[PDB]
Amino acid sequence: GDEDDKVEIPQLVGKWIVKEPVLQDDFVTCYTFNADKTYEVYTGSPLSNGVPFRGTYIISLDEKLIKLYDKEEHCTEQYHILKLTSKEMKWENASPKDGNSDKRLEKYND
Repeated sequence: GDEDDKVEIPQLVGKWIVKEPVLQDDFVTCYTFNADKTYEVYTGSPLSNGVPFRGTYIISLDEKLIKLYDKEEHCTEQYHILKLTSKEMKWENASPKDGNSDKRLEKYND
């Protein structure tokens, strides 16, 4: 489709469920970035989900790198941008030292 299978900037700010592949312990998460402000995530839910996380984000084009920051601004995750499409996002771990997670975000399949 019309510019609709490429690394668009605004195509990030949709919903994205991490749930492909999915972990054990019934761990399930959706990232929801904002257009140019903030992010939300949630991981855990052993019994309920009602206390989200939210923080700020940073991108740069230099080596197509993206690093999210807490409400204590001390970073928390860093991963490589392989590709973005309408319904595909590939966050390569990139830093096998820090503990980042290489899955395949395939939108939020509500």
